[PDB]
Amino acid sequence: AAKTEQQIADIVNRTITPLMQEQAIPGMAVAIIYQGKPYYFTWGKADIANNRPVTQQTLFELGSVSKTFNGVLGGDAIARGEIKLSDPVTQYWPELTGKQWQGISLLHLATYTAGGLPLQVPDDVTDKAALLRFYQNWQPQWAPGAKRLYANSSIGLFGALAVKPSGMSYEEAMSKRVLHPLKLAHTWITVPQSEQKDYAWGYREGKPVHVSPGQLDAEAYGVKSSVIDMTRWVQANMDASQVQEKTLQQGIELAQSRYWRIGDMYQGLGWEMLNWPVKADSIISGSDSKVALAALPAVEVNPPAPAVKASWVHKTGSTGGFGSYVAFVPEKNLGIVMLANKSYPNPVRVEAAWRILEKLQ
Ligand SMILES: *C(=O)[C@@H](NC(=O)/C(=N\OC(C)(C)C(=O)O)c1csc(N)n1)[C@H](C)NS(=O)(=O)O
Repeated sequence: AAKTEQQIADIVNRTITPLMQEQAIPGMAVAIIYQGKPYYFTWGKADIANNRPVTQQTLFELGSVSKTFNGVLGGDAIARGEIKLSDPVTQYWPELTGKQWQGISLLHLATYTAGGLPLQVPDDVTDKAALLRFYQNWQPQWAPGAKRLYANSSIGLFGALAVKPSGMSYEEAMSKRVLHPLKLAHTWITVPQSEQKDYAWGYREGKPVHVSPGQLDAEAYGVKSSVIDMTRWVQANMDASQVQEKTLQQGIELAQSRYWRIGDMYQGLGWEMLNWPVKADSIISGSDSKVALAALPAVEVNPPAPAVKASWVHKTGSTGGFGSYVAFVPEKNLGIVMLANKSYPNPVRVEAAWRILEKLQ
């Protein structure tokens, strides 16, 4: 039976109540899409100290959910015939000399299968003069297409390279090409002076903290957004037909296309999918630092496989003071946006995201 807001309210309240409680979270913003209808919930505060609560306009740092944007942005550019996954990395950054790079294409970067590019850029690399040196001296652990090693410095470099052709900086392309078309008027990279009053404080050992500047920050973990906006983003990704821009639409279709298989999990652009129906255990345990962050053997699906409605699309993200999670089942038109201003364990988030959902399918 078609759940009623109050039965929906029951599940969500039932689940999140105790989470915040035991994970010691200050404020939370969660959204459920139940039969493609948005239902919003918000608990606690955005600012402990200045006693301001979690609003449906409150801005949360998305950490690595930022990557979904990067991947769709790259997909739009692909559709426009501006870039090609197969394109040599050199093509976009000729200055970047050194034979370690010759067989490394845009797919490698996008999908973290270049040869073990690190999870983060040595923050002693705080300028672009230094980002090239870094990449100039990098030493691959494995030949391309061998292992899969989640990394900011990988996809981060894709984002930055993928907008080269267009002549816009990343922030500008992002805005113009994805954010404006979708009407994400509350989704920022550089939060205006005007919006600072809606920008939550992330908590870390009781300290209020905002994500610091960082080479490739924007492209891998620097997008700020609100649960209203996150829900529209999920809605658009969960079904692209609604998208009027031809290129942005295809782009979304591209980022949810399957490029590699890493045992039961498939890799798109930013987005990671699983065949549905899915084993709670697979995704609750595959989300663990120990699997998620490990170098694993990947099976090249090339030509890529096409976005199928019976998949479990999703993406996790963290930042000092922030924990974020997004999941959606295209086929069932269900989704969930969980935004918290305190970083907590991944599989916690993911198991919570499952309890609810499970209850609504
Ligand atoms: C994305 O959320 C991403 N996070 C990072 O790369 C950073 N921190 O996360 C861990 C816990 C791994 C870290 O200490 O580095 C990060 C970037 S800016 C900031 N304040 N933290 C990770 C690696 N992927 S996720 O989707 O599994 O969280």
